Amino acid sequence: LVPRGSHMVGLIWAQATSGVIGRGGDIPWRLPEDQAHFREITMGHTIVMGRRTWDSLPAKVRPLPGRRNVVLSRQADFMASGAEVVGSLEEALTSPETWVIGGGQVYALALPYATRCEVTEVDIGLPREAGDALAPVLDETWRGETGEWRFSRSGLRYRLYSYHRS
Ligand SMILES: NC(=O)c1ccc[n+]([C@@H]2O[C@H](COP(=O)([O-])OP(=O)(O)OC[C@H]3O[C@@H](n4cnc5c(N)ncnc54)[C@H](OP(=O)(O)O)[C@@H]3O)[C@@H](O)[C@H]2O)c1
Ligand SMILES: CCc1nc(N)nc(N)c1OCCCOc1cc(C)ccc1N1CC(C(=O)O)C1
Repeated sequence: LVPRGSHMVGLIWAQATSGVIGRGGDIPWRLPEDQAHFREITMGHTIVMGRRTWDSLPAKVRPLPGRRNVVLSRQADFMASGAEVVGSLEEALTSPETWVIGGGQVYALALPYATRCEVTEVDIGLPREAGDALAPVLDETWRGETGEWRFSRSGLRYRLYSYHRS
């Protein structure tokens, strides 16, 4: 349960088996089951994203519906129509339950405050290239549940992980 006086922080991402989450301003695969899962978990909560993740959303789609959208930027003139731009996690994490939805920089930034990670891993062979955005590495304080490999309508294997810590 999430008490309303708390500030729970979760991270949610989809990665290739290499840990790649982003390349060239996009995600280098498509998996409908991951889109459905991401929406099931985040719906109704505040979502926090880095400015480059906001940029990666088509203008017509953003802000993402059904969730309070918060974007992190250090640029005083960056504006996100329909959403709030703040300069720090201190300002972004005021809700009782917040999902950090990427990208690579913001996962690393939020990791010290997070107590849950929800991961989709896609069995697509995409080795890491310079400039890629990557999933955060999780130390031994994080305890994980790994699901069995499942198979997408799109013909890719995928599996879910849930990590927690105190
Ligand atoms: N597979 C997934 O689950 C997933 C999820 C989300 C995104 N992605 C992909 O990941 C990539 C984007 O990730 P990324 O690592 O390049 O960028 P990002 O984390 O989305 O955004 C980085 C931006 O966030 C701001 N930022 C970073 N640290 C900050 C801090 N301490 N305080 C205030 N603002 C801060 C900065 O904006 P300013 O430069 O404006 O100051 C920085 O440029 C894209 O390819 C995207 O498609 C994948
Ligand atoms: C779904 C990708 C994803 N997957 C997981 N597991 N974690 C994340 N943080 C995550 O990136 C969330 C931000 C990027 O978003 C999208 C990206 C693409 C290529 C297709 C659909 C969406 N979606 C936002 C729209 C919505 O949510 O309404 C549908």
